[PDB]
Amino acid sequence: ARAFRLKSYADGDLLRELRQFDGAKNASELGPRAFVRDSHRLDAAVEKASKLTDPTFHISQYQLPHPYSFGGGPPNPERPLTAPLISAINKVSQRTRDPVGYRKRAKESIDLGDFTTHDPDTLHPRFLEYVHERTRSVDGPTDDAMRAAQTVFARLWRRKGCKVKARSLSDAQPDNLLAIIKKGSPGEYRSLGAEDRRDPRLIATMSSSLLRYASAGVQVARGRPPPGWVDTTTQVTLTFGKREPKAAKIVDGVRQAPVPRFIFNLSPVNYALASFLHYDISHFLMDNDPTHGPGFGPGRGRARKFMDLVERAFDGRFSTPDGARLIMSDITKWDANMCEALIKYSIDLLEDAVDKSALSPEGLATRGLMYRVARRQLLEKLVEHPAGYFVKLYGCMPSGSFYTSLVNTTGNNLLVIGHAIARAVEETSLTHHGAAELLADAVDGTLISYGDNQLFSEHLFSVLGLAYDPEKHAEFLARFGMKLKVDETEVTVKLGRVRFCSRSLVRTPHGLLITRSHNSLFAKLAGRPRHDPVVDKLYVRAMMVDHMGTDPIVYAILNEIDRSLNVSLEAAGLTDAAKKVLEDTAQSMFGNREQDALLAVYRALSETVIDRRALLSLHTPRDMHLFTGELTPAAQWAYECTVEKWCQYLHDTDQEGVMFD
Repeated sequence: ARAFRLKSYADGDLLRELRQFDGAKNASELGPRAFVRDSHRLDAAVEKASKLTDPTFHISQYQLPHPYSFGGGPPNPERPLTAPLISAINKVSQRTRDPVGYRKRAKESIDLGDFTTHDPDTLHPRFLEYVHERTRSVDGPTDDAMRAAQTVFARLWRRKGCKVKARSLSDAQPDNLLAIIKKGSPGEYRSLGAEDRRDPRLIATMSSSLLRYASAGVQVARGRPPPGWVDTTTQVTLTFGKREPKAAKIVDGVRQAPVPRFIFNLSPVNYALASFLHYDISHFLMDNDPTHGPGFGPGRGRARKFMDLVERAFDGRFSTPDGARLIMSDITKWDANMCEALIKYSIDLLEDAVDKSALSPEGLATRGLMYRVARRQLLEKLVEHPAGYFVKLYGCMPSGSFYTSLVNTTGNNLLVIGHAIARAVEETSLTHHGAAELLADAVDGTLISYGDNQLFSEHLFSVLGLAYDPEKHAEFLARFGMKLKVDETEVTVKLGRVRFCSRSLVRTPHGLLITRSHNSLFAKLAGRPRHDPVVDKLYVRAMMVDHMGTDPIVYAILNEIDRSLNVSLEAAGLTDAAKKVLEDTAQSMFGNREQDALLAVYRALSETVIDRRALLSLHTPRDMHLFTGELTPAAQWAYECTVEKWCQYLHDTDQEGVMFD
């Protein structure tokens, strides 16, 4: 495809120039669920950016003769699991403490549970959240505290033994590339006939798109100019809108169906540039950085960093020993309001961690050009809006980039260390260096973020002689274009309201135990659409694994649903829907969606019954077999726990907060 330039420059002129191109098909699609172009999906967003002095979004002057976008539509109306769910709730609820209150609280989740799918006609209103004012930089004192915070994490990573080195171009040959690549969507190369990132023909294109930087770098070390493409090469991103269970909202008396969350599909060429540069720093933070959420998993010991934080702040008690509180930041539309200012701090910090020091003059120069492009493509993306036309987007962080967890996590962490350095400087006699020194000792074990998901102990602000102010905190993130909902930012001292990534922790007599709200289940089961009754049986069993049989109410409920689906999971076929269920469970429990993990999960779920003892064996730390034989002393306590002793215990220990919300 060769692009053509349009006449105008203003978004309102460019909009009207686009109506003449409407009705075009994707051309890789026949039927009614195909894609058509509709410039009117832009109307709302163009209008919103008229009133902005620096909008995040511009219509691109270059357009293609056919869209690349895919069509689609709504999902199965049928919700075959909520019938057994309400029935089984009725049976189990009787055994709880308040059986009519349990039923009331469940109907809220069950009645508001839906499912979202890719459909460009449902998707375009989501893009309006990404249309706001840009924030290319911040003011004096903010930048001071922010760079002060980068040196907090500079020190943390070195103390946690960062020894990360830049790869050589050796590792860009096809077979060495295969190492750092992971099974994903092949982007705009799905039109040449590909379906994964690990196609042997794609791995070629990726390997070329990395070596091409060598010529340039050689040039740049002869004091010559690099090629022009180093400053221009832009790749096309595609938009999607994810298939996930998402909840309806009852705004003003109507059941507003859920607006699909936004997905990007970065060219595998961008994926290789990111992987080559920042894979080794990601998988270092994953393994050794107490504040790096990503890689978090509910079971098999993959929740170490969540529990460390909590067992440091609670020292065996059900409420903190000091007054010191826990903070759980609710930031609205993180992915849409991730600005340029913060993306810059986060990815620059991540590139520092890499040791360039073993690099040739040509090699240094070459990595320099790779990083220049990667940084640029991180700050300004060429996206095909679900109208079918191309759009310039200046810096957001939607899911589907290699960087989405890496950069959003590093960003939320810099925000709170940055906010706290900025308070310390203005409110006490601490210097910038003075505060950054105290926090580098403090933050090991008192902060953890997984994108917008954030949990930290007030001990952070204590070693500065301050108390956490959710009001001064929202002001700081105001400086970056982020809205901290002070009403929903949970501050507490009660173990039962401490929550990271939807998971709670309940102190049993012999140890801590991970768990999940009852809402989440009842809304996911209420939203699951009709699949082959086998794949739906697998779903219930994937849920059962998710909850690691901690709650005997949840196990009782799920066991009923499971039994009500009278099919045989034995020798079930790897349909595509069944492989989806296995892949997800193998990501949360193993970390890899690899074969020998998919098999471990397949063998586990395709047994005649899944008993609570097995599920509780997910608690006991590992590192194939999903389940083991040994229960932790705390798991074994929960095994001997009935629905009635559970409801008693949570009531006596003031831990009923783990059951709802």
